[PDB]
Order: sequence, then structure tokens, then C-alpha cells
Amino acid sequence: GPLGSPWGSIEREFEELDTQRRWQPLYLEIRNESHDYPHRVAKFPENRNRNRYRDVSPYDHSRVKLQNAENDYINASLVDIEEAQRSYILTQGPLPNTCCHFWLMVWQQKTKAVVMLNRIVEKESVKCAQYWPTDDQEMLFKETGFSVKLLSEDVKSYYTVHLLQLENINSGETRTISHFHYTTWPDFGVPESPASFLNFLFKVRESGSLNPDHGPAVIHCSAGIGRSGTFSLVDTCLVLMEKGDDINIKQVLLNMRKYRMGLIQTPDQLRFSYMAIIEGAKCIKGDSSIQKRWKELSK
Ligand SMILES: CC(C)CCN1CC(c2cc(O)c(N3CC(=O)NS3(=O)=O)c(F)c2)C1
Repeated sequence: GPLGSPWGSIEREFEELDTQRRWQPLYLEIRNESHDYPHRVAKFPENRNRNRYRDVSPYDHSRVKLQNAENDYINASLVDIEEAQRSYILTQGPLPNTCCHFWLMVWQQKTKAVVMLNRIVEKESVKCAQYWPTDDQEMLFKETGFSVKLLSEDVKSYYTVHLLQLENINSGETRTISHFHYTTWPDFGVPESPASFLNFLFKVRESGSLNPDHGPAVIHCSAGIGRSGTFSLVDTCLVLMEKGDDINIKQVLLNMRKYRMGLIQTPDQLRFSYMAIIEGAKCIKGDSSIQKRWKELSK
């Protein structure tokens, strides 16, 4: 094949964008080439109190449906990329009256992990409801028949992991859910460092929660598009390079935007994605002797 390293094509494109200061023009191309798709159900009058933001809706062809309910609607989208054997659900931070629907979805889809990338309060405004308990009291969701209990808490400098017990009162079953909370990523902002973000993604992966033997993981922030889209694009692109595909980041992002509108919301969020994909690629382990030498010489 080509003479470069596994990440060489992406790294040279990054340097060229920096030197010519072309991050804003590229972000504008992506916005202009993103097609729109029908989102009629989201706009029904009966669903107005189920949406956090009037300008952020799931498309009809990929929305997640609630089963055995009179109104099947939730502001959530299935993003499935079968070239990488990866499936995700991207969703808004639930409102006080949609927390019950959020846990019904987690149960019906056989999810093992929830990845949360926002704080409850940001710049003096509420961004998400308190949908899990912080002490030893059980938290009851009576509309859909679930209860939630805190089992364990592990607090680090820039993220926290909660283990939660989710009880289906109607079926007499419980499951253990892993709750991965990144606590230092600002709204319309970027994480502290590539190294910080990547340590977090490796913890999510090590738990097995993204593997094809579980249901899709639930990823959310406040609207479910800016920070959630950054996390999913970086993870998907790293899987594709691991399997050997020669990838074009603009092309992969446009394809993922066919499943949910607006993923990645600023030019600096796009630039951070390139940096995390390059630095992460240098961490992957494998059997190739050639690949291992590239890693040692680039550290
Ligand atoms: C022009 C206005 C009248 C439109 C009304 N809106 C849409 C809003 C919105 C969009 C977002 O993309 C985000 N996020 C930023 C990110 O970095 N992650 S996010 O949680 O998705 C957000 F917090 C809020 C506000």
C-alpha cells in the first residue's frame, strides 16, 4: 500500500488545515452538504412537552420507538454503522416528565452503559434533569414501572463512574447499569486534553459495553448532538482504522449525520476530533511488526 503510517493521511490533512487556517471553511462545507430528512412525528402537538429544544429533532426513519405505550415517541435516534459493528443511541438530556420514558428505553433496548457528557447546571441554566439518585434512597418512575438505586461511586479529577441497579417492577427483574459521567466538558466547548478524553473512552471500552453482544449504549449531553456527536465520531473512526480501512473523516461524519441532525456544533469541536483520532491511533495494539515500530518512533 502507501508509504505513510496508519494515521499519516489524517495527520497531513490536519497540518494543512492549520497552516491555511481553513477549519471554519471546512465546517461550513459540512453544514451545506448535510441533507435534511422528514421529522413529522417530532412536530405533532401531543409531543411538544417531550422536546427540550424546538430546533433539535430526531428523523422519522431512525427514531427509537417505545414499545407497549399509547404514545411511542422519545427524542432519541439509532446510529448504526455496520462497517464498524457499532450501534449507539444518541438522545437529549431528559426533562422531569420524560425521565420515565428514558429508563423504559434503556430496558427495552438491552443497554448496558449510559455515557453522560454534560453537567446538570451550566452557565446558570438547567441542562438535564436529576434522573439517578445521589444517596441511598430508591428513585421511583411510576408512569412506566421502574425504580433506580445507587450501588457504588468512584470519583476522579475529570470524570466519575456510578454503578446503578435498574428494577423492572412489572417483570420482577433487575440489571446493573454502568453510568460514565464526564464532568469537565463545557457546552459548545472541548475537553481538557486529548489524553483526558482518551483515558475516558478506554474505560468505557474496557467494560465491554460497546461490544456487539450487548444492546446499543445510550450517549447524551444537553441536546444530544454537539458533545455526543464528537464522542461517537472519534470512537467509530478508531474502530475503522483498527480493521484496516483507509478513512476520510469528512465522509464518515456526513454519513453519521444521516441518522441524527447536527452532530458536531463548532469548528473547534471538529479540530479536537482530528487530534483525538491521531493520538488514539498511536495507542492501538496489534500483531503487525511494522505497526509496532511506527508506534515506538512516534511516542
Ligand atoms: C438558535 C436557537 C434559538 C436554537 C435553540 N437551541 C438549540 C440549542 C442547543 C444546541 C446544542 O447543540 C447544544 N449543545 C452544544 C454541545 O457542545 N453539546 S449540546 O448539549 O448538543 C445546546 F446545549 C443547546 C439551543
